Amino acid sequence: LDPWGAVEIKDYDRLLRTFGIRPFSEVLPLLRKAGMEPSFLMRRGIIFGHRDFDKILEAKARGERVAVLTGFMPSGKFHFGHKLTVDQLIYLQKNGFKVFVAIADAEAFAVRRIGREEAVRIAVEEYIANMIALGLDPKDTEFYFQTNRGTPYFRLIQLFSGKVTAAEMEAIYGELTPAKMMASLTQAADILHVQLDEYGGYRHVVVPVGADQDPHLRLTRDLADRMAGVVELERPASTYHKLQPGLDGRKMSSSRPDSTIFLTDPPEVARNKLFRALTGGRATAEEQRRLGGVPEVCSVYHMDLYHLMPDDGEVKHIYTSCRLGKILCGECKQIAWEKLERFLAEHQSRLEKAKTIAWKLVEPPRF
Amino acid sequence: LDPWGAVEIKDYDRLLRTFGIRPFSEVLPLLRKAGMEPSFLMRRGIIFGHRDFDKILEAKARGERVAVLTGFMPSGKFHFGHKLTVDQLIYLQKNGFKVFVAIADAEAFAVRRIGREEAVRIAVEEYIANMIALGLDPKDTEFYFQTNRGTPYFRLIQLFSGKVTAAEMEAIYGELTPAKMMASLTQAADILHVQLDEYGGYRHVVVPVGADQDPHLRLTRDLADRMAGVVELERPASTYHKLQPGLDGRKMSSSRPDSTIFLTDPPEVARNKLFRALTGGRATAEEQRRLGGVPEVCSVYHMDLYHLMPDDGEVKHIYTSCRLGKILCGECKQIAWEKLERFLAEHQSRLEKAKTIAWKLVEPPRF
Ligand code: SF4
Ligand code: SF4
Repeated sequence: LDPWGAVEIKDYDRLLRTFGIRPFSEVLPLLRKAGMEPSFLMRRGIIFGHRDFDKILEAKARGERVAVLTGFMPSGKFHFGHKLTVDQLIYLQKNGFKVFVAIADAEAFAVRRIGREEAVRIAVEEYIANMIALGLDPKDTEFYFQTNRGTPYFRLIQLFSGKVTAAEMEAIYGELTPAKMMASLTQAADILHVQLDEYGGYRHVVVPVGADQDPHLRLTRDLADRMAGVVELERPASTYHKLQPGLDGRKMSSSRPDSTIFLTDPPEVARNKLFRALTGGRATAEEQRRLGGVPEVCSVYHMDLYHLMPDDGEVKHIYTSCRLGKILCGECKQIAWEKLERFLAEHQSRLEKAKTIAWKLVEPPRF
Repeated sequence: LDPWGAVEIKDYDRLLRTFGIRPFSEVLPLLRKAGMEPSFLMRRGIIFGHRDFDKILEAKARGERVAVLTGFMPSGKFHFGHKLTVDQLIYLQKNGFKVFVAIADAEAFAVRRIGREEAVRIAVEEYIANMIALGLDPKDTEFYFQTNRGTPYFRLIQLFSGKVTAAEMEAIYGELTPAKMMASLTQAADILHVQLDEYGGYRHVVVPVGADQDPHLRLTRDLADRMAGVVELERPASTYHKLQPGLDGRKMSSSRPDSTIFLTDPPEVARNKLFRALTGGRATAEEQRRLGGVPEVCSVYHMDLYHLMPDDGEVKHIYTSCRLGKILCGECKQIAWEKLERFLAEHQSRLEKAKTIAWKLVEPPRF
């Protein structure tokens, strides 16, 4: 009777301990002392790990302003993979964190060959505007473009290039083009620059990521240590989330549009994508009733768990019912659909106004 | 009877034509139309080549403001190798060019492992202050640090990283560390950024260099062409000088201090370095009188030709006399010494005041 899936995380939390990644539960008491209750993603163990988030919460409890930072590639449409990250920002923002959102338009240009005008458009109208419509505060959130962030941020990138080898970078990202080399240093600057006085002096910063992104984060923490004597930087903290599988059971992508719901999908389009999702269902109505289903492998159940059913009781009932033989996939899908239809409609009603607001929250680069 | 050494330059001007480098003499008529008389380095064929300097002079003649740009590595002491470059800047500055001088402090840090505080010190008190004492105008010269030059300059570096391959860079500089990769893009930005409106909009820029520096300049001209559609850049022009050999007949270096006169050398120290220089002299006083000497291989004669004797007649007389058997190396050295002693004394009398002025011509970077 395992709705949260504790046994799926004990298996590799052993291996991640090698990199100093800890179970998230060890910060519960610090989370309390900081006056914070866990979010539902924390309760459900979707946020399963942390490194140094205790130090962040210690700073926060003695009254220091603390920050969270993440970046977005302005390519393709905003989807529920992206929403999971923003939802973790909004939680932290409501609990007092300064939020920084980097737009990776330099990487978009140099690595992905995305045009300047288009990167900027997509960043504002697809990324920033969807983030605002989700509930990220337009006033207090600091959005910026990698190509328009200013001298002190770029000076770190210049000085970092002396503190890492080609082999170190190769180990993380593969073949080392000038563009991928630049992107790797710029991403470390995205994390660390908020610690400079020019950007507000936020020494304690947490970055929410998947495990698969830890190698770059470790190179960033090395860069902080290697800058000692030049500029004093703290190693960034991190929280670790399990990635939501796409509706096909493969990785969630704007590329493979059928297995990702976009936040801008019209209701008929989203419903059909949802109804086509892979489930843990069985041969037939008949066989499902005797044995029940397998929520552990069902992308509908993961949509409920990660997004559509914040209420623990309600998503437990789905799990129980499916595991007891009480529910078929057709009805389970329409239940998830009704939650999604309401979410999309309220979100989309906010989006045209968010887009207007968005063009005023940033200075686009001149070229 | 060849004082200028025309036959030493016809030999490889053939090979450099492969790269579109032309004899400098082809710009003489443009130089006239621009209201300019050749400098002595041009007359002597020490400036032997150009690429696209005609386009610069065409812009200048129709009244456009034109620019020259070069960079200096703030490492070690300022020597007569550096003076040859500044002398070409001063000539162009007196003929109306805007001069830009880049300090390579990012490269100094990341590639050469030179500390921040020391790079900055050396740049101001050893490089900028010696340039001012030489006659570079403190008001109209634009000096800057790579690490403090601002957003639009750094954006080029970020966008350039998408337009060059690892193999292209490898071909120019060897093993491709993150630092050497960064330095190569930053050096192209040093040349091209002056064309942006933010730095004055100087589309027509000339860079004075040795032939050995042309591979990087060609990659810079490729980067200009490859940016079409993103930001419109003109291919930079260049003039080409023969390098002055050190007093030992090897390359002139702060590393091998005996074969370079530093502008700050006290008179006794410079005199001795000069008196130890390799000459084209012979076994003995006796054998020199019959045959004469060999100025073509004499580092004393090259000091006269590149610096100490601007007057064509006077340096011709040295050549003639040595080639006629009329002069021994001891007297030739003391003649060159008297010119150098006067030059050093007037230069050094200007230097303490130049250092004061220098700290006001730049904003040093904060870290
Ligand atoms: S009944 Fe629901 S949770 Fe169970 S396998 Fe089907 S879609 Fe998934
Ligand atoms: S006489 Fe002068 S120019 Fe001739 S070889 Fe000696 S030092 Fe050189």
